[PDB]
Amino acid sequence: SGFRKMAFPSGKVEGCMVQVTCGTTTLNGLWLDDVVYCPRHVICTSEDMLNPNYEDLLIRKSNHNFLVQAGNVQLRVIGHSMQNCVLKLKVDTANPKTPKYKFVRIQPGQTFSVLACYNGSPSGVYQCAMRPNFTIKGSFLNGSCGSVGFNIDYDCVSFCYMHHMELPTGVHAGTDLEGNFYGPFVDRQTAQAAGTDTTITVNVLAWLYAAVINGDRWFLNRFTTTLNDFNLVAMKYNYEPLTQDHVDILGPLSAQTGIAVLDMCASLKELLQNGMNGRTILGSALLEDEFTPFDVVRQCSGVT
Amino acid sequence: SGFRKMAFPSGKVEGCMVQVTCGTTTLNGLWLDDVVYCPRHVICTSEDMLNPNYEDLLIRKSNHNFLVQAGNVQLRVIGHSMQNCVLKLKVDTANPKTPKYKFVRIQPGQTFSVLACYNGSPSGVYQCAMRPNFTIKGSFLNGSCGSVGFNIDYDCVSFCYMHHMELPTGVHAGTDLEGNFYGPFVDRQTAQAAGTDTTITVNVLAWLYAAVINGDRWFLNRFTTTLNDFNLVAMKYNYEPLTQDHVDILGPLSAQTGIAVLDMCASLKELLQNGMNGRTILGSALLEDEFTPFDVVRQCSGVT
Ligand SMILES: Cc1ccncc1NC(=O)[C@H](CO)c1cccc(Cl)c1
Ligand SMILES: Cc1ccncc1NC(=O)[C@H](CO)c1cccc(Cl)c1
Repeated sequence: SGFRKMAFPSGKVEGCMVQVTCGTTTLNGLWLDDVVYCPRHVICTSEDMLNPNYEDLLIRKSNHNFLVQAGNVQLRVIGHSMQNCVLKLKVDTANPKTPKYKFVRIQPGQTFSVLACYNGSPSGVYQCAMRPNFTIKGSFLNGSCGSVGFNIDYDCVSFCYMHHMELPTGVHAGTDLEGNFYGPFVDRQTAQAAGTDTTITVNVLAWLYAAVINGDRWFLNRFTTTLNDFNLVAMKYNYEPLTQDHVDILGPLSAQTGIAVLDMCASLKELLQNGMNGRTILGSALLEDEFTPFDVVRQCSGVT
Repeated sequence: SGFRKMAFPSGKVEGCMVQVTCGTTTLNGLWLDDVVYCPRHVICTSEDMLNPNYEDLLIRKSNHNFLVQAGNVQLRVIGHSMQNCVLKLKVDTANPKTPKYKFVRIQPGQTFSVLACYNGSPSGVYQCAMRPNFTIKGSFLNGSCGSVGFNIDYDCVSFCYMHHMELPTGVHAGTDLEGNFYGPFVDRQTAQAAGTDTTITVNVLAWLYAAVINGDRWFLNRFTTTLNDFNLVAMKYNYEPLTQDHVDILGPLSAQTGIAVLDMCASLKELLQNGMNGRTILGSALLEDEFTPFDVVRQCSGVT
C-alpha cells in the first residue's frame, strides 16, 4: 500500500554520465559504448546563443577541443559529428558500465525518470511526464544540460530525453537521443511558444484506479457516463479527449478493481465539475496526471 | 527553475542490495563490507508473526539456513547475529560495490530517499519524510521488507532506514540500521497505534521559500507575525510549533530571498486560515512538508 511518484533506480544511467567541455562551456554527456552524446550548444558561447550557426561553429572545432571527463579520468576523442541538436563524440574506449539500452522517442503523456546532473555528476532523480505540449516540468539549473530522461524494462534502459533548454516560462525543452526536439523548440536564446497544454486524461483515470486500490474511494459515485458525454466535460476542463485506445490500456486496472472505465470517467467528471471539496486523493489536492496506466500496474504489482 | 520531489541517485545503494531467504521467507538485505543487514522477521513463518520469540526462532537457525544471493551469485554465510530487530549475516566476501557509508538515526521531519526493492532487485526510488509520529508514507508491498532509506553527502551514503512493516492503516514502520524501530512499533502482527501526526512546519516554510525562488509568489502578504502568535495558529492546525532552531535553519533561505522568517510565517498563517482559494504552489494544491531547508538549498543550488 501507498502510492508514490516513483522514479526508476538511476544506477545504470549514473554509470554513463560524463562531463563535456568545449571552449568555455561545460555540460553533461552520456557515454554509451564508444560514443558520448551531448547537446550541441556545448560549442557555443553566450554571444553565439542569440542565433547560432551550429554548422559554422562546429567547423572551428577539432576532436582535441572536446574535453570529456568520466569521473576523474579523461576520454580520448577520435571523432565528432552533429546529428540534429546533439553532438556524438566518438571516443577510443567503450564505457565498461554501458547498460543494455535503446534510444526511444516517447509520445506526449508518457512518463520517464530524469537523472539531473551538473558537471557530469548526478544530483538527483525524479519522475515526470512529457506534457501534451512537448515540454517537461522539470527541476534544472544552468549546467544541467545533457541530463537524460529514461525508462527501464528489466535490464534495458530506454533513453528518451536529453535536456537542452529552459523556456522563459520556466518549463523545460529537450530532444530525443537522435537530437530531435520534442515540440516546436529550436536551440536558440529566443522566446518560444510552448502552446496550450492539457491534462493527460488517461493518466488521471489510471491514478484514480491507483487511489481505489490503495483505499482512497470517497470519489466513487453512483453514476456512469459515455465517451461522448465525458469528452464534452474533458473539452470544458482542458483535458485530452479520451479514446477507445485509452479505455483499452485502462483494461488491466478496470479488471483488477471491477470498476468499469466509463464508471471511473463519471467519477472524474464529477471531480472536474465539483472539485475536491477540501479533500485529498493519494495525498494530493488536485487531479494527478503524471502516472500512466503502465506505471500504476508496475507500482501496484512491485515489478523490478 | 522548477522544483521537484527529488531523490538521491540510487546507484550506490543498488550495488548493496541482496536477496535473503530463510526457510520459506524471502526479503531484501543490505550488503556492506562483509556483513548483510536484513529485518529479523526473515526467520519467521506466518504463524510465528502473531507473537514471535525471535531469540528462540533464531536458535533453530544455522549459517547455512540463510541464503544470500547478490544478483545471481551466492554468498557464503560464516556468522549470524541479531542486533535489536535486524539480523547481521557475516559473509566470507566483502561487497566490492560497498560505497563510503555511515549508519545514522534521523530525526522526525528529516527526509530521505527509499530504494524500494523486491527479491533483492530495485524497483524504484522516491523521496519521503520521517513523519513526526515516526511512520513513513511510503509505497511498499509484501517482499519490500529490507528496502532502505538513505541520504548522500558527496561520496558517503548515510543509511537511516530499513523497511519492516505495514501498519493496518497502510502507513510504514521500520528501523535504523542498528535494528532500533523509529517510534513505538514492535515487529509483530498486531494492530499498533501510530499516534497523532503533525505537519512539519519548518519544511512547509522551506517549501514556501522554494516557491518564491521559482516564481510562485501569490501567497506573499503585507503582514508579519511573532513566534508566539504563529504557534497559536500552528497549534490550531496540527502543525509542529516553530522554535528559534527552526528559524536559524531557515536563515540561508531568508537571506537569499530577502523575506524575513516571521514574514514568511505570516504568509503561512494566512494560507492556513484561508486556504489556497483554488490556487497552487509549485504544482501542489496543499502545503507540502516533505522538503527540509537543506533540501531546498541543495535543489535550488544544484549540489552533486
Ligand atoms: C539556464 C538553464 C536552466 C535550466 N535548464 C537549462 C538551462 N539552459 C539554458 O537555457 C541555456 C543557457 O544557459 C540555453 C539557452 C538557449 C538555448 C539553449 Cl539550447 C540552451
Ligand atoms: C505486507 C507488507 C506490505 C508493505 N510493507 C511491508 C509488508 N510487510 C508486513 O507487514 C509483514 C508481513 O508481510 C510483517 C508483519 C508483521 C510484522 C512485521 Cl515486522 C512485518
